[PDB]
Amino acid sequence: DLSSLRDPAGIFELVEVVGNGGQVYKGRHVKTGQLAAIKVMDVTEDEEEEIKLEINMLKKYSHHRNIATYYGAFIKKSPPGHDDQLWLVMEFCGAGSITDLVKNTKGNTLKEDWIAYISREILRGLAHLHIHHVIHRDIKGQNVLLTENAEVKLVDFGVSAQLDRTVGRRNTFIGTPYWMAPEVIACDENPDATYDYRSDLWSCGITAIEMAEGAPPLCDMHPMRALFLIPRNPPPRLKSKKWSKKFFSFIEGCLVKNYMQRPSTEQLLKHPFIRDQPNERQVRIQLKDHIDRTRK
Amino acid sequence: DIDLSSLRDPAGIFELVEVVGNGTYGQVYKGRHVKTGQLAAIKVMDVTEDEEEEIKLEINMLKKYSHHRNIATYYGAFIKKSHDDQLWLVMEFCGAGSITDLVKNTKGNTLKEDWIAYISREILRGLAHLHIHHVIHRDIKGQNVLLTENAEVKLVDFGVSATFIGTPYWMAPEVIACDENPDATYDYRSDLWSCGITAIEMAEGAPPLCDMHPMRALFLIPRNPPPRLKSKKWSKKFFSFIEGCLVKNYMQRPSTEQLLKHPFIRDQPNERQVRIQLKDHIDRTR
Ligand SMILES: c1ccc(-c2cc3c(Nc4ccncc4)ncnn3c2)cc1
Ligand code: NA
Repeated sequence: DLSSLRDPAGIFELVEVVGNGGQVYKGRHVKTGQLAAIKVMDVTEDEEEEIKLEINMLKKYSHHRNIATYYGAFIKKSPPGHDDQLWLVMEFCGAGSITDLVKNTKGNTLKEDWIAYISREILRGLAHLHIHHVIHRDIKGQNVLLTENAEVKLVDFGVSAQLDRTVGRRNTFIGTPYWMAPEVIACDENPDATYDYRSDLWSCGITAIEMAEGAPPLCDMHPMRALFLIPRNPPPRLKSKKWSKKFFSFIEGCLVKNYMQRPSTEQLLKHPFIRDQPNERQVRIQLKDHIDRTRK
Repeated sequence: DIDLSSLRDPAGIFELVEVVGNGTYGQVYKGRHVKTGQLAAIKVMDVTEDEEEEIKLEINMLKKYSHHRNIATYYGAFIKKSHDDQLWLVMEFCGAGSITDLVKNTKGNTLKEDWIAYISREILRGLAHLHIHHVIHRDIKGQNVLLTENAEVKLVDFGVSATFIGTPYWMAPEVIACDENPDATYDYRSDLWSCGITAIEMAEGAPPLCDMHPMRALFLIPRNPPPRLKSKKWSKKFFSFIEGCLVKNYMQRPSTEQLLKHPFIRDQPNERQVRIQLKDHIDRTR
C-alpha cells in the first residue's frame, strides 16, 4: 500500500545501519526475506498530519528498471507524548552509488562510453517519472545507484510527494547547491523558485560533468557562493578538451540556463551521445568487472 | 595543532549510548566516560578525504576556544578505525537539550521575558569570548544553544565557523550573497543578528519567516526590514534589544560589548529566581 500509514510490523524490519547521513538501514521484507533500503526519521504528531496531506498529493507510477522501487511509507509509533518514526522503503542496490564509482576509479574520471551508458539509464528513469507527471528533484551521483549486476537505478524514497525532504527538521535546510538548476534558486531575477520536470535535465548534465571529473562544477566554492553564481554564470563546461564533440554537445544540451528553452527528456534520449552506443554490451561488462574487483 | 594520526581508539575510554541529535557535519551521541560513568556528548563524524580538513578545524577551534562557561567544553578527540574511519569529538554533555527544544516544550511556545533576558545574556557572553579571540560562530540559532541540567547556558558547534547549506532563518542579511553584495562580506556582528532571531524564537516559538520555504527565506532576508515581535505585550526594553540585534546594515549594528550594556541584558534583578524557574522547568520535562 502506497496510500496508507501502517505499522511496519510483519511486513518490514530493520537489520543494520548503513550511514548516519537521514538515517538509512539495510532492511528486509518479513514475508519474503527480500532485502530493502529503509530511511528512518523521527516525526512529531504535527508532521504526521502533514504527511497525510502529502499522501493525497501523491501520483502513481509503475515499477521501472531504472528506478529503485519505492515500496511505501510506514509509521512505527512510540509511547504517547514521544516522537514516532517514519519509514520509507526502497529496493536494495549493493554496488553503491555513481559517486562511489567515480571515487573508486583512478584519476576520478569515468570513460566517456561509461558516461553515455549511465546517463541514458538516468534519462530513461526520468522519462518514466516525467510521463507520470513527477519531478525527481534530486538528481546527482550520490542518488544514482548500481546493483550487483551493473543495473543503474535512481533513488526513490517517494519522490512524488518528497516525503524525505518535507519533515524531520531537515526540511528547513537549503542543502547542497551544486546540482541545482538556475530556476530552483531564488535570486534577484527569479524571486519564486519554480521547479519543472526540466530541472532534472540540468541536474542530469551536472551529473555527467561529475562522472567526467569526479566533482560537479564550482565544488571549490563555498556553497553559498556557488548558489549565488549558478543563476549568474554562463552554463558550466567540461575543463578538459579531450572529450568527444558528442559529449560536449550533450552537456550543452542539458545545461541550457533558461528552463523554458531546455529540451525534454524525450529529446535528450535521442541525442547522438545517448542514442548511439556501439560498445554498450562491452561497457555493461566492463562495469560488472569493476563492481566485482571492488568487492574483494 | 592536532594531528589525526596520533588520535587513539576510544575503546575502554568512551562508549556511545544513544543518538541525541545532529551536527552541521556528524551525528551527536549521548556518550559515556567508561571509567567514571560521567556523561559526554560525542560527535561522530566519518573521515572522508573531502571532509578531512573540515573535521581537523572543528577539533582545533573547539579545543582552543571552549574554555569559557558559556562554551561547551572540549574533552578530547578519538578515531575508531574501520576503510572509512570514524572520528569521535568529545565534549561537555548538556543534559537539558536545546533552546529550540525548551520553547517547544513550554506551554504556548513562549518563554517569560526574564528567561529570555538571562538566556540571551549567556549567549552574548559566550559570543564576546569568541569575538575577542577573533572567532565568529556563524551558526547561532536555538538549536545550537544548549542547557545543562543546572540551567547553565552553553554554545555548541564550530562546524561552519571555519558543501551543504544549513537552515537560513537565523542568517544575517550580509552573509547572503546578492548583486550589490556579491562576496557576502560580514564580520563578528553577524552573530548578533542571529542572537536577535534566537530571542524572537524564544518569544514566539519560531524564527521570523518560519512559514516560508527556506529558499524563499534566503531571498527575503536581505530585502525585508528588520523583523519585529508580533505581540505588543513585551517591554520597551525587549523591543529595543531586538531592534539592536537586528539593525539591517551591519555597519551600524552595535558590538557584542554594546549589547551586553543594553538595559534588557544588563539589568536583571530576578536572575537568581530565573535560574530556579528554569531548573524546575527542566526537571518537570524529564
Ligand atoms: C536532548 C537533545 C540533545 C542534547 C544534547 C546535544 C548536545 C550537543 N550537540 C552538538 C555538539 C556539537 N556540535 C553540534 C551539536 N553537544 C553537547 N551536549 N549536547 C546535548 C541533550 C538532550
Ligand atoms: Na567551558
